[PDB]
Amino acid sequence: GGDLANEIARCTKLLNALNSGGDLANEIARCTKLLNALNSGGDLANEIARCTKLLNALNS
Repeated sequence: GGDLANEIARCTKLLNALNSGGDLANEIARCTKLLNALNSGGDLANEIARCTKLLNALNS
């Protein structure tokens, strides 16, 4: 339930903590891509659309 910038930061931290066993490889890559979308030439709106479901699941 925080603002979106603080929620993306939290969500990144929770994925890395939960990936101790390598079980979130694809979710970490989607997260890293979105975090780097202003440098990568990516479509920031389309990546945030596809990642929304994960942010929603972990939103505080």
